[PDB]
Amino acid sequence: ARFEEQKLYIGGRYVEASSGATFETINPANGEVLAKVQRASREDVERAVQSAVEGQKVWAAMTAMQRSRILRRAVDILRERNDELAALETLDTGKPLAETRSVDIVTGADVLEYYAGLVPAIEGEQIPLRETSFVYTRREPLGVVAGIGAWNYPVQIALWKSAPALAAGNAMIFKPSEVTPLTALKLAEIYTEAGVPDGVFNVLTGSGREVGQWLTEHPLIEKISFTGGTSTGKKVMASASSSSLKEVTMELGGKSPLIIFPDADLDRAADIAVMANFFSSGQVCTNGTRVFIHRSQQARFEAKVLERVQRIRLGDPQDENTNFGPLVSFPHMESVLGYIESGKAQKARLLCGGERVTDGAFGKGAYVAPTVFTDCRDDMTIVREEIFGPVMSILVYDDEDEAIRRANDTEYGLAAGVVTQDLARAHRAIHRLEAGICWINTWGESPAEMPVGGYKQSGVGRENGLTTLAHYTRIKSVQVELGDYASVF
Amino acid sequence: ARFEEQKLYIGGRYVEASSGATFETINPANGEVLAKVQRASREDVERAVQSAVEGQKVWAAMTAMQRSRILRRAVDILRERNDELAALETLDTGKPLAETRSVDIVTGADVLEYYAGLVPAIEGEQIPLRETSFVYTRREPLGVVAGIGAWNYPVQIALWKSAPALAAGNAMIFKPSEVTPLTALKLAEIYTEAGVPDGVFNVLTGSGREVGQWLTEHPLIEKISFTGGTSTGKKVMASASSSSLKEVTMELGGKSPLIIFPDADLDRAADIAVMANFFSSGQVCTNGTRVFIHRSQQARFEAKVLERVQRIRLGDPQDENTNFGPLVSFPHMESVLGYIESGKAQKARLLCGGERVTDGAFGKGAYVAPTVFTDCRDDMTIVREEIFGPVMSILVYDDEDEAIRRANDTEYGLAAGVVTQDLARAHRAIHRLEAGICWINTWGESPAEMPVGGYKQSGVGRENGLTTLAHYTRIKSVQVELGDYASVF
Amino acid sequence: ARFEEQKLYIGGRYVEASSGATFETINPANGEVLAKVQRASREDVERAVQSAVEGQKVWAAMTAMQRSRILRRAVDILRERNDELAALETLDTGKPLAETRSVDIVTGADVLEYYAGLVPAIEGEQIPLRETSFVYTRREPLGVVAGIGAWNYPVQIALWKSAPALAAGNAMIFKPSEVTPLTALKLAEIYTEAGVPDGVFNVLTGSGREVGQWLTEHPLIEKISFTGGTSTGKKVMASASSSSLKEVTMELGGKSPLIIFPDADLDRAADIAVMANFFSSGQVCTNGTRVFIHRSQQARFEAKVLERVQRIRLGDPQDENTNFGPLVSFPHMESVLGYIESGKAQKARLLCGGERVTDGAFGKGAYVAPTVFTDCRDDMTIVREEIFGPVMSILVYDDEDEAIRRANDTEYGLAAGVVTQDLARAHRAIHRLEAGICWINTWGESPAEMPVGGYKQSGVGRENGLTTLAHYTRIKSVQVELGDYASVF
Amino acid sequence: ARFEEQKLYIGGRYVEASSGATFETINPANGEVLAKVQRASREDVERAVQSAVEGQKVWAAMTAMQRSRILRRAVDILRERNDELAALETLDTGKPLAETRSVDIVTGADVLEYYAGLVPAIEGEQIPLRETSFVYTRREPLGVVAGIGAWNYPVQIALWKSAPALAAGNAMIFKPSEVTPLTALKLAEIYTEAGVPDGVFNVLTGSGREVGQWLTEHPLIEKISFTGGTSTGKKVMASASSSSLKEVTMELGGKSPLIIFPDADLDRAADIAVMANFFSSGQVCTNGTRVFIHRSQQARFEAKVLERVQRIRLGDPQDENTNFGPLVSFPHMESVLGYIESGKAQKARLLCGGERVTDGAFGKGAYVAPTVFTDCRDDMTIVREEIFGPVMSILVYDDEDEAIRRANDTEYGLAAGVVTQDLARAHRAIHRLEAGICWINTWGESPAEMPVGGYKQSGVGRENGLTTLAHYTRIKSVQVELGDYASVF
Ligand SMILES: [Rb+]
Ligand SMILES: [Rb+]
Ligand SMILES: [Rb+]
Ligand SMILES: [Rb+]
Ligand SMILES: [Rb+]
Ligand SMILES: [Rb+]
Ligand SMILES: [Rb+]
Ligand SMILES: [Rb+]
Repeated sequence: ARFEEQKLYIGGRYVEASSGATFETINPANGEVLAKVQRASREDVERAVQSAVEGQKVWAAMTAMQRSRILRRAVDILRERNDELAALETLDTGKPLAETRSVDIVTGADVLEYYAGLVPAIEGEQIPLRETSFVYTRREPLGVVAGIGAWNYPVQIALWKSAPALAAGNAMIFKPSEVTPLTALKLAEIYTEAGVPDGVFNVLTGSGREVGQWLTEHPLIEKISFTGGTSTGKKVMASASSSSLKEVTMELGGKSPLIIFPDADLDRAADIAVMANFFSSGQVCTNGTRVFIHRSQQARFEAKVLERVQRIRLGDPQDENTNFGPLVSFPHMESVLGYIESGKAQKARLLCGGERVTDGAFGKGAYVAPTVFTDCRDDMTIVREEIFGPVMSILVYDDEDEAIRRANDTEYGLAAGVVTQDLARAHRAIHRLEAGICWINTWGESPAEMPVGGYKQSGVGRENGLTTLAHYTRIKSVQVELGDYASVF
Repeated sequence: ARFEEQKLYIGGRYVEASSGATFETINPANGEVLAKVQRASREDVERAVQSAVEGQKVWAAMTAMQRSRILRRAVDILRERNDELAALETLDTGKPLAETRSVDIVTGADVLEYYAGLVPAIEGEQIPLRETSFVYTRREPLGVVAGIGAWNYPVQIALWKSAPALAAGNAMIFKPSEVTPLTALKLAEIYTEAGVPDGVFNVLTGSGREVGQWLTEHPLIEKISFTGGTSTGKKVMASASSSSLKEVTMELGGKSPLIIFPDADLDRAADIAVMANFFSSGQVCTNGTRVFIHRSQQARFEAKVLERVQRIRLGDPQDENTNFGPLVSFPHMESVLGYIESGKAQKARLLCGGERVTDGAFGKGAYVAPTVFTDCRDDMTIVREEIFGPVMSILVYDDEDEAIRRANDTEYGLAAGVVTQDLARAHRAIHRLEAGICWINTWGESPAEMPVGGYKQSGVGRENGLTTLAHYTRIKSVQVELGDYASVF
Repeated sequence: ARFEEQKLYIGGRYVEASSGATFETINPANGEVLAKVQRASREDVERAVQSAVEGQKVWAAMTAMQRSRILRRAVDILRERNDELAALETLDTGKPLAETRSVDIVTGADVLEYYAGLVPAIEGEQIPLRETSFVYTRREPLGVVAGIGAWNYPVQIALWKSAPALAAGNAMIFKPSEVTPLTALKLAEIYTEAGVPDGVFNVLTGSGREVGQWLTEHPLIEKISFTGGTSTGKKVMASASSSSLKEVTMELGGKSPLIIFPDADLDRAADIAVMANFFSSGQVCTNGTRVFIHRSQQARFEAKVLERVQRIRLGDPQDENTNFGPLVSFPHMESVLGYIESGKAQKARLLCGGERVTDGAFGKGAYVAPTVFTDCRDDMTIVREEIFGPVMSILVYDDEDEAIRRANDTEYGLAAGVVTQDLARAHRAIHRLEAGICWINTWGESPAEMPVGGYKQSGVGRENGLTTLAHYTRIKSVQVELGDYASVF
Repeated sequence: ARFEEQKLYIGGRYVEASSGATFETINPANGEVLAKVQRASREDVERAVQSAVEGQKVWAAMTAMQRSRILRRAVDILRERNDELAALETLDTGKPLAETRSVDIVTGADVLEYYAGLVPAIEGEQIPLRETSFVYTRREPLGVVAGIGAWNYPVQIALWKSAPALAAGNAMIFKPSEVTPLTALKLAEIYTEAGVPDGVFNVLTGSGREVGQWLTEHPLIEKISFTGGTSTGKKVMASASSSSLKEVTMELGGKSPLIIFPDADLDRAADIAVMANFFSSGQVCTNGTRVFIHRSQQARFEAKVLERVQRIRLGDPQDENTNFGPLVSFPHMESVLGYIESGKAQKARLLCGGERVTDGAFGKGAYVAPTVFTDCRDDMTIVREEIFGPVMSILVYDDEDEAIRRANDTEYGLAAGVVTQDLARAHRAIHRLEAGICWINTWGESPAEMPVGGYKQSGVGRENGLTTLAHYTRIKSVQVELGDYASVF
């Protein structure tokens, strides 16, 4: 009811989907129907693919610096529209407006800006072989890539995916999460408004098992970039391979550990833990959900942790004093509660939370209290499985080598962090943790220069950093022979 | 048979597989049984994995310069044993002895030598963020990788895969093709003799559908490197994704084009055409099986090709005077012969060859004469599909933009080549070809410095060159915060 | 004087110089006094050096993306004032308004734009040594750099020198040529309006023997970048080295060769030659002043050269129809005419020009007719020495290996060019030429990505390209030891 | 003397110097004349340069892997003859035999081993411009470069200079120190024996004042690498530049600071201090001659240092237990004795040594006892200036930022080191120290992977690391124009 019927975006104009069916998107703070959104058919994906192939031809035909200037124009618009877009992100995801105004559009435009200035620097190699022959390589675009986004950081994930694709000369077909489609459509307007060729950034909406699947199966799409669940990511990746042998980037979940060593400043460690567990209402791909505290500091540490949680300002995501909103949708809230119920059932001593917040207007919303369990064993479900909700698990260890072994005893490897004041230990311990994103005495910072990605089953490939731009290009090796040819026939 | 029963290689020695199964490997030139080879069981795969996990711990713990010395010592051994192994490769694949003595072991040891000197150079980045924080990356080994090799260049493929894998600090479990398992076991002997830690290169032999599959499903293996056909490569990758989300390198087949431009010296163009079609008896993934001649030179070019083909010395691969051996096996010959029937049947003009050679002692072997088809259209099966046998398809074009457009009208993209004398055309045309390996006035050369891999459905990832060594490491980003930690809680 | 009396630029403002002396800058088109320019004192050098140290500390303190934005605003400002700044560049140099509106500020700002997006890309190395120790490198700013500019491309040289200097986090003290000081002062205004901290770009004006000398001898300045004559550059470098061991970059002169091979299209060969000899009225270091034509084509080539010269529109640099201005000054004119007189004296067959244009209103200016000599020997003065004027020398060669040999036979190595239609010849020939900037079938184009500098006595170090930005930082190696320290004492 | 007349090594042979003069080299341990050494005349430098011109052409004409193998065999020869050369190094330098078998030849072949394996990794860039034009760079040898070595590490310095020089494809003319010429001549044999082309590594011996000067002035030499004192390095750099505008690498002196922070293990801080002052009898450019100890720890630290100094087993370098030899010559000894006598005069509280050892057989040698001064102010001569001897200066500081400010306050900047167990302190402190080699909780280890060189007046350029290999090539930029040429005339 709140917004006009959202249509598909193909070729710089809005288009009509050829399906006749729609789905709704819902405000989690109250339950509003935000908009009826059209779902794409197999015919609409085929249209976006054809629109992207021809649009990419124009984008790639430009100079490195033209694309650089156009993308930089898109940065300028994103900054001028920060407040407008940040509010729209809060309507759809339920994230505090204090967070979306400073983080989502801010750091999403940050990465677009970083690559925008690196486009002219994309280069190939040159190797001499002998007086008569040398090889040189080219870095050409892949062509049409497609990105599938998650719902916790809709606008940023779109930028973190599309920024390097466009910097490298590709067109991207973006499918926003079925939960949060509004914001990605506004980014398509902005890319077109900045001068990006028609077709280079199309947006397809609809159910994940259908339109997302069809994008991954398509014979002309050259790469799939996916953010989401590890379990879903496997089904996605196997499909992208078996269909046409596409290159893939996977940013999946993780049960990331945070080790607090004895010489750590406990006040800093408690600030770290709560930031790593309860920011965005605990709905971050890289949250440090397994906090390893040394037995000797266990009691003092929970004292500091409960003190922070109790002053967490939960409330309406539209209110500026709110730093803790609802969960993304009523279905997801229920599973987070199921895990919370599972932690109680296996006798993991609750400390706070464990309730759905219902008093006053919070019954109209999908509110879950900041929840911390303690005295957890390694075999409990809340220690083994990714909850993707505001649930901190405090584990107790005895030796340094035990905490590193346990941090590693997970099928996940997205993030890890140590907190310590010793030079030797900080570096020695971070080297032993099997994770791609490692923090020392901090948590949650991802600058655009720093490649971020998962070990093991938390991901394949990387995002951000220099390395990521390279993986949106293909190496072509050209050997130039200047001398005579030796045939054995 | 000709050799003792080849056992499994795990932990620095030969071991007995516990499976109870064996298989024969056959010389295609005469039909003699070369050896009985043991097949790995699921327990043996587990044993090799446990050996690699442990052996990799030792290897990564050495200093980069010690590993470099160890790999270089193996190079000296490979040069010491060139003629021995080349002979072994000729019994196992049937390739002429003039080829295996100069190509298979030489260029395999060429690549190992290259990476042997690059180990001390593997480095990570360091990025300043602010006076109070910096990030640095580590290039950690993936751990235990697995390689699955093809049968056309057994020892060469094993070397191109194990060299960067071992140079990066990994342990690799190698599965040679069930067709040609002998040479890879000698490679395990050589690495151990040079000082490689026990377990860093184990070799399991056996079926692709069982032991090869069990490897790609294994949870403790971190990457799969595969060489073979595209239809098989899709299933292999889908298995590695769906199982544990492994990293992959795919070296698949292709129907690579060779465009001969009107200004080409047709004598060089004809030597290039045959070298790209009949070396290794047409069993090279990167063979340029679609030859583009301009109509004005078609007649004279066919003359030049036909004159050269008639000289080809088909005969016993044990004779050093033979330059054209049998195919790898009789089943494969039936398939290559099946395609020839399609070219005769689809009204394509057979120019020479086109039959199986049975004259004299050649009936005991899998011999197909070099076959040239001409007046081929794009709708014919022999133009659209990888034959992997000595079959040349000569296509006629009228202008440049047709020939480049047609060369690209394929789902394959492994190699391509132009033959021309004009500076502007050579560079302009080769830029427009959709292939990862481009040759100008030459063919089939892959220097170790030059990354090689396929576009489109011809591959994922690269081999050789600096970039490949990078893709046997994973990036870990460590952000060190030295200043204060902020918190919204 | 046309303009108000020009002061020094130190600390974000114009200040009064403590010398008591001034000098005039003169319009070469008519003889008009453009401005009185202040001469810098020793106290003024000491004053600007203290300001650059204070400014660099502020500048290095910003985040890389802050520096990137500031520089990008200066790029946008420079695009807005292109025609205005181009007008000022034409009064000061006498170069046509058709050139300065197209080349001078355009390609100077191009380099600033290139480097502006690369600041977040400056990174250091990280090398693990063993589990117990690792090394990382930093790319720290050099500190306070100093630039001494030439007068042929006043505003462009300032940008090409200051763009990498500031992008790397350094402060620069720039001394423009005493002949062309006007534009350097406007750029200091532009950097300040764009947000550059006070002191990061100061401007000192005056004679090289005084102010330029004091800058190269000052102990707190860490690097000197000088563009100018080879004879002068040697004294500058010896002075900067002997004084405090500053690192240096030299862009010096050249007698650059242009080899036309027999199979070249002479129409392009003649178009290249005139552009390489008469652009900017012949006053470019990278001019092709030795043109090698094959004996067979000499007659045809001179004809094509004469035909092109005869349509050169010499005239008032303020006329847009003018594409060939006067020389930069009357003293320099006597020099260019002295060389012409020496070549007439040495029996070179003057083909056209060779005298000063004095007809009508051209008498007020230092106009020299485009001069081409032919039938030249290698020992003549016009062939051996750098003229820096509109004088083309046509030498006749007989085969390829001789022309490469003669072209290399010089103490210079700045630029060289071949013109040919053959793939093999172009690359083989350009590989044997001892010059740092090599063009094939073109001339005089310098993209920002391409490192440009001289071999031999034509220069030290490079400008533009990635490599230059690296050489405006100094490497610091930090080894962190995490284990025990062993001592033999 | 003990050995026959040592001659010049030019063009693969020992040759007769055309000078008629000779000079002697003396064992500092006893005073025996080791050899009569010939001085090169001006005519011999021309012979060695012309030999190097021809020798390099053969060397650069080889493939990267051929050159790599030749250098790699030379490493092997050096490894076998390590203990032989270590014996020769002790006669000439007087350095303990416990040092020369472990450090001098080991770490010299270490760097040669590093670069020998990096030759195929030398690559250039390729940058596209438009469909019709691209730029590529080549990294070509400089040609004939020349090295001047210091006398403290004769074999090590010769290797660290020639290893990257040859790996890049250059020929070197090396002039050993007039003090220590012996080992440099045996290195020339070893290169030739490994297969180095004749002339690629020549050795001229003789006066610091004459032959070294004649090399830096020679017009066909393209680079000078000098290791030695800053006073001479300034004259060296000035002369090589003013003559023919050569590039230089300078490894000059330093008064390197060692900051011991309050939270440090004093025992490790003392092990570092003595090693950083007394290895090689204190004659290393990177010696930590300014030790900064905090006021509170001064007493305990002085004790731990003196406890260690008192057990230094000084003695005859031909002994296996001698770990402290004489100084390199009787002239150098008196200079070191001179600095001590002045430090006594400036009222610095001597702690130990302070005298020349003459008791018993040590009177025949140039033995100087390990000397430590304490309670030092910055005014003193022993604190500002390069002693190059076993003289440790202990400065007392009060708070952290002051010690950083004082340690930085020198015209030198080769090395610096902090000893602390705090993450933030260690890294923040090392970031503000202005030296090219920074050590944390260690000292004096210099791997081949880590570029080493000085800030400020301690050097120009780097040695070791990849970057050093890069700076023995010159970049040539090649722009290929495939489209039309646009001429404005
Ligand atoms: Rb929603
Ligand atoms: Rb993975
Ligand atoms: Rb076989
Ligand atoms: Rb692919
Ligand atoms: Rb002027
Ligand atoms: Rb030079
Ligand atoms: Rb000596
Ligand atoms: Rb310096």
